[PDB]
Amino acid sequence: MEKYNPHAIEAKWQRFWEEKGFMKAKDLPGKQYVLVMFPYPSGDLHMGHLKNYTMGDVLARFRRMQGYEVLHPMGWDAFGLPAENAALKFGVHPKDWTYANIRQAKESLRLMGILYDWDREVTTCEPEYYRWNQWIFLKMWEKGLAYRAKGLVNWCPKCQTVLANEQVVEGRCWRHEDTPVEKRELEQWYLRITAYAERLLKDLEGLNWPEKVKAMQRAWIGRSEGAEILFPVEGKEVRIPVFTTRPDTLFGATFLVLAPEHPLTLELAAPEKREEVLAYVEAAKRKTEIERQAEGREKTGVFLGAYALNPATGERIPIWTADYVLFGYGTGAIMAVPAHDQRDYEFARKFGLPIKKVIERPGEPLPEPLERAYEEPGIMVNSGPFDGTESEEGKRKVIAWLEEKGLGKGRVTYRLRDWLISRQRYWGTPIPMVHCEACGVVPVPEEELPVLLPDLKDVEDIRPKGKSPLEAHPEFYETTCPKCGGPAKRDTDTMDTFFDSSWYYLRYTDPHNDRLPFDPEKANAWMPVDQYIGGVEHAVLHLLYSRFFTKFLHDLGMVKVEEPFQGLFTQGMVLAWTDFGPVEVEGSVVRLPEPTRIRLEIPESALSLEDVRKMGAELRPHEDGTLHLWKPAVMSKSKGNGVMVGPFVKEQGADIARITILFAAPPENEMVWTEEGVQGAWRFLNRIYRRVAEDREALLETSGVFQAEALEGKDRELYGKLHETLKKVTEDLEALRFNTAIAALMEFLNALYEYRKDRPVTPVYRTAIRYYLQMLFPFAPHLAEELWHWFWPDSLFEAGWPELDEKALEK
Ligand SMILES: CC(C)C[C@H](N)C(=O)NS(=O)(=O)OC[C@H]1O[C@@H](n2cnc3c(N)ncnc32)[C@H](O)[C@@H]1O
Ligand SMILES: [Zn+2]
Ligand SMILES: [Zn+2]
Repeated sequence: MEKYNPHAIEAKWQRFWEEKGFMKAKDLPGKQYVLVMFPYPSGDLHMGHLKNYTMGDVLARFRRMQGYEVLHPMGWDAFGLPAENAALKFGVHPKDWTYANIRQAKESLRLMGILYDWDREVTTCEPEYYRWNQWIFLKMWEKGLAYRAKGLVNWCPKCQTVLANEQVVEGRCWRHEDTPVEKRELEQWYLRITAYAERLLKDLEGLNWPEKVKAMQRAWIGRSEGAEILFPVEGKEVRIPVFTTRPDTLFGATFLVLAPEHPLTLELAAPEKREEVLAYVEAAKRKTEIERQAEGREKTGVFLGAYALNPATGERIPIWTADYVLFGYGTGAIMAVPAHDQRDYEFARKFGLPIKKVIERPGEPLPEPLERAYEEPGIMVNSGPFDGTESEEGKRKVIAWLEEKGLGKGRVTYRLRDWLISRQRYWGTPIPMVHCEACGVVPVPEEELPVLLPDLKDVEDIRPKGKSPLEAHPEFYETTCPKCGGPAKRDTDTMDTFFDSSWYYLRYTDPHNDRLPFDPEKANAWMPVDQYIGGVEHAVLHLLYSRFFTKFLHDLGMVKVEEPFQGLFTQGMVLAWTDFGPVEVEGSVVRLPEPTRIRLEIPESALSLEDVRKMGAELRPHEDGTLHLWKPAVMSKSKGNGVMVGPFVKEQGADIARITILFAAPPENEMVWTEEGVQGAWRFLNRIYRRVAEDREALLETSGVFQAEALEGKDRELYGKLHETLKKVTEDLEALRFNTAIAALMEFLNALYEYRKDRPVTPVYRTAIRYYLQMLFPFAPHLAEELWHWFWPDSLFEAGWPELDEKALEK
């Protein structure tokens, strides 16, 4: 008897499904929008990417079989840093590189049996797409959400461009994890995402997202209870307003500090102090923003010779000016609480200012004298009627008290900063603005879009050296101001890649509209995404920016929903056993030579055998005569441990790869691609094929019609197991518990073998085989479709999803 052979059959069914267009989505839909994060065409796809994309295909096939109108699209996040950095590493032009990668990616996806509605394909680096990035940018400008500002920004020396706050990971560039980000002062473009901070925070509650992702966004937004407190100046009419997120420490404010540029610094300066103060103010203006915001420099300042009254204690406190207080932040003035702010502590210690504790540390009380500030929450003390109140709650109590007495007002702030979107790079969407010498910054008219990216052919030309490559192309920027008509200069910076990906899911609903980013009617019929699948690494990047874009577009009246992804599933990373290098073992201690330690990226030069076991590593004898340390590591190019689709599928097969991935572990967890896994997929698929082939002849001469109630013995038992399996598989699929759905099919397959030990091929058995192939389709579509055609005329896409028999479940 012949055995399962994936070789010719897979290509056959792949073409069949495409020609039939089973996965084509209607312009207007029950519907299911199954979306996976489109890739950066920066390289070849490996099984890691395929875990993400196979998961989407499984769900899309299942939903399509159930009769839902399914939208399952694919596209290319082809603009920005990912694509350009990769292309430039190999001295290749970004456009050539991108399209070659897209070609390869499409093949990798097709070879795995993944089906998309390719008629909705989008390529962000194309004018047909980015002209709408510009359209959206213009709307944000008009709505007060896009502005230009000068200030300190993050800068990656390797990328040679500024980066948004979300693109800085552990102080490192999101693309160059080995390069620390630097600070610079430049005038850039920002998207006022903070205007939506409260809604972004509040709307997380109804989302069917992993709690871990919600927590990351909440912490990134960082809402804080603060207050603006008023301090009366002795002998003067003015009451100095100060901003603080620690209103709970008010009774501990022993002095005030005004920014050198604050108007009151010179105005309140005593006559005999004016000279010294004026000298300090001028010296402060000579410093740069960076120098002023320095965090480890010496403490300097001058006593103005004026006093203020602490509104809570009614006590007199000195007023100083010091360059560590920034004029552009808050009110440009602060109340200093040395006992609970380390910077204030050091300033107070240096200039002999009072230090008063008002927040006591739970457990062991703070010592006297205080050697450093206590900045964590505690219990209020020496705070009048507030004594005994827990810090955080105390903030609210003090704010209410201040407002009631007219001594200040509550002020909520967010750690979240506005989104820096301009980049000094060539490969990206040109910002649709013009700079006129007379009018200032003027927007390009909507009807003039798109502002085409100049077609530069010299790669050395495109390479970023510090300024935007466009700054060297007058044929591009020299233009006329749309307002006055005189000579003007087009903006030379481009939009970051995340602008493109913040709404691509909406473009899929109307990929060819050349009058609007999309028609509200079409978008509203498909939105929101019912199930989004993608990596957690996007928690405060794409998964935050998108929510912002959608809320904005909703406010524009183009989108009914306010949340783009109703369901989100973050898939665990696929890992691969990776060789890190030789080691030497002596007793229970493993010595790691520098090269090996460096590749492992750990500070230990020595590990116990237990440490090796615990980190999931093992020592394997190597032909070089030494022991090497191997450990599963995230599958990626940089690691050189990628398992590419083309080669694997050629030597093994798509269903083998799909089962290996899907059965390895719960999808939310990480998994290690292994030979044992591959062999296990082979064993399972061979076992399915063998069961059907063994009974093929009898099955062909058997009818599938029978009366459930009339079944008895093993026949009745099989019918029950069949429906129990259908229930388990259906529910598991709906919850994306793909590994247990497969385990259920493996279990039922065992029941089929057991059944045949006692019973011949029967109508109920034929029906069990029919349902089995249907339930198998989402997972191993090629084999299921192949076996299905041995007995039936239509495709598995046309037979639908098996109907569950509730009664069969009883007892
Ligand atoms: C939605 C946009 C911002 C996504 C962006 N283009 C992007 O993240 N692209 S990507 O780097 O090509 O990744 C695409 C998805 O594949 C997932 N992925 C990569 N490597 C993986 C491994 N080793 N295991 C599992 N999943 C992997 C990545 O998380 C993205 O979801
Ligand atoms: Zn970088
Ligand atoms: Zn003008």
